[PDB]
Formats: sequence, C-alpha cells, structure tokens
Amino acid sequence: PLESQYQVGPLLGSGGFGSVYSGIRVSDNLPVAIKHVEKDRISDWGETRVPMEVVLLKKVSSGFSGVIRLLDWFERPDSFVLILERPEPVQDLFDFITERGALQEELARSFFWQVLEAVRHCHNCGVLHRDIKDENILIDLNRGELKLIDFGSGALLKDTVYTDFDGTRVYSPPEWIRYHRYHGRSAAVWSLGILLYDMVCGDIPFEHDEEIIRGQVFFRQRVSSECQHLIRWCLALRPSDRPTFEEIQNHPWMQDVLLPQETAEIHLH
Ligand SMILES: Nc1ncnc2c1ncn2[C@@H]1O[C@H](CO)[C@@H](O)[C@H]1O
Repeated sequence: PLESQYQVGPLLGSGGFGSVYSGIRVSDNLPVAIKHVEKDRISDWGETRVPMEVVLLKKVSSGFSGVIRLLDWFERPDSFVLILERPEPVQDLFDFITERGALQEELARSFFWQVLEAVRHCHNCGVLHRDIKDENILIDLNRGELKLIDFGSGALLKDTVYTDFDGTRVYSPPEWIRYHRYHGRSAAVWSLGILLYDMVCGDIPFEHDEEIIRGQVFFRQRVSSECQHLIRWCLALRPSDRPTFEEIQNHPWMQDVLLPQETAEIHLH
C-alpha cells in the first residue's frame, strides 16, 4: 500500500516518460521521486510481467551512484508507480546549460567523465540506456555528482543489431537515420559525442537528418583542438570508426579530471 509509506508532494515534471512527483518516505523522511506510468502507454515488458524500465533499473540499482536508483515499485489497476531516489538540490544538465551557456572544458571534462563511468556501469550490468542526453542527466549541485535518469527507452544490452529506436532523433546515429539499424555500444558512443558537443558549445551540433548523415561538425564556440578531436572521433560516420569507452577515457582531453566535490566547489557552489 504505497499510499502510506510515502507522502506525495508537488509535480516535478512530466512528458514522454510519465508524471513525476516529489515525495518523502515516512520512515526516515528520505526525499524520493514518485513516477507514474500508464500501462496503455508502454510497449516493452520483461520479468512477473513488469515494464522494461523496471527490469532495467533493477539490474542497475545497487551501489554505484552514477544512476538514479530504483528504491521500490508498485503495480496498480492501470499503471505502475516507481519510487526513485531524489537528490537535493538538483538541476538537470539541460536547464544548467540553458542558464549558464557553454561550459568551461574543465567542468565539461568532469561531467563527461562521470557520464562515461555511469554508462560503463549500465553496460557492465547488461543495460543500454539508448537515450543519453542533457535532459536525462541530473546534477547534484552539492556533491558535484551526475546521475542518469529515465531508462524508459532502454533495452537489455545485446551484441546483435537493434531495429527499433524511440529515443531522441537529434541524438540518433547516421546508421539509424539511413538503415533503421544500429549496434548498442557504437550508437551509445555517438550520442556521447552529441552530448559532449552540447556541453562545450551550449547546443547540439545537428538539427536535420541531412546534417546527421553528412557528419561535418562545425564549432560555433571556441573549443580546444583535443576536445574537437574527441568529439569528431565519437561522431565518426562509420560505426566501427568510433572510439570504445576505454579509448575515450584514455583520450588526451580526458586526463586530469576533477573529483566530484572539487567540481562542486569550483563550479557549482
Ligand atoms: N529521480 C529523480 N530525482 C529527482 N528529480 C527527478 C528524477 N527523475 C526526474 N526528475 C525531474 O524531472 C525532470 C524531467 O526531466 C528532471 O529534469 C528532474 O528535474
């Protein structure tokens, strides 16, 4: 009877993922997030038959704080209720970039690095997010830690080809736009490339399908040669020409990353 262990609060947000309410867990007054999803609105299920999002979060919710952990969940007549952690204060990368504009490379380095550790975490756990982007990245302003959210478009990690994709088009790779097919790890790397550009330029690089398939990336902001190189590498047109997570984390631009707390005092506090 979820309607007792938690006390609902204001509506944090809503959209193509459901409706999320701020809440508190009467038992330790733990700040939580309560997400509602209508059964009629989901297409992927796994296992009892629960929405894929729950299966994904469960395999990924133990320990490492790179992803928002799923604390619990309940089933209702026509929907599922998810109890997620809720850091405070917090701000998603989209709003953060929208307010501060392009990020200094030291900050983008720390942020990108943490996203990479989080993505490696999910992959290691057999989960592919499929919708990595600013909006799905939460920033814990006080600890300087980022956390991944909304695995609603995710899928179990597999080595074979994918033929479905309901993520964010502007963050989709050329192979999806042209052949309606892609592979997990390399598609993920491509979106990682869009994200990085978004961070240091303050906006995504491609708007139209033609631009995505063209691959030419123009910089509207001043960014180091090393950063431009990593970005271009992640955005290689041919999937196999993209770097592996290891190659990204070993890239020259990725060295000397700040620690989360250091990031918070220098850039967030
Ligand atoms: N687990 C969560 N904890 C805190 N806030 C969240 C969580 N999931 C979604 N949100 C809020 O809802 C918005 C929807 O993208 C996010 O920007 C964030 O503000």
